[PDB]
Amino acid sequence: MRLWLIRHGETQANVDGLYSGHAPTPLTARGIEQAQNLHTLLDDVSFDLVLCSELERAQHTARLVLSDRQLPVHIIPELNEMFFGDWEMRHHRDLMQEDAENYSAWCNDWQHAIPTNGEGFQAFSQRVERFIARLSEYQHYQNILIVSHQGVLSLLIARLIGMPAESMWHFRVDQGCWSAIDINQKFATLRVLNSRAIGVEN
Repeated sequence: MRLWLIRHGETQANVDGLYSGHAPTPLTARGIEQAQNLHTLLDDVSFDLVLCSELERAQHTARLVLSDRQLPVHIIPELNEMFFGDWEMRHHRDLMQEDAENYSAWCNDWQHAIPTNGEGFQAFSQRVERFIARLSEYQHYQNILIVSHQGVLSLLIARLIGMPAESMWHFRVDQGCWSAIDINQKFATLRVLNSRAIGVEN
């Protein structure tokens, strides 16, 4: 099978440098342009399954990429952005002053520190691990499109090719781009990362 990875387009929180999390921040006109361009970039890619995160910025993207195509869309909560709790829709500068200790512990130990009343990277990375273990349930599909977020998709790449969760940061997943990873007998091959070219089915 091949997973076509798409991160949602630009959002207002991105423009304002804010932590996004589960908060419903809207797509910016640039993010609509990014998704609309992606629709034509992968128009001739014959998908048979779409898996999308619950957050509407991802579903808004999946609508624009899909357009009139009418493909089945599964809403997978495992594909959701990390839940930052009290820190959502707030900026890094303000957090170091309003919540100094809990936020410093996160900046100095992002892998184990829990965002204030949110979910830590351990629970987040276990969610993605469960999604990976669920891929056998889609074994009858050939071209699955995944619409998700930067942290989910980057960690998905890292875990699929057999690396620890920490090395997710070697694969930044960009907006307005698409990536693809092939899996055969649970051996993952990263084939395309952050392309803006017309897709070609493999």
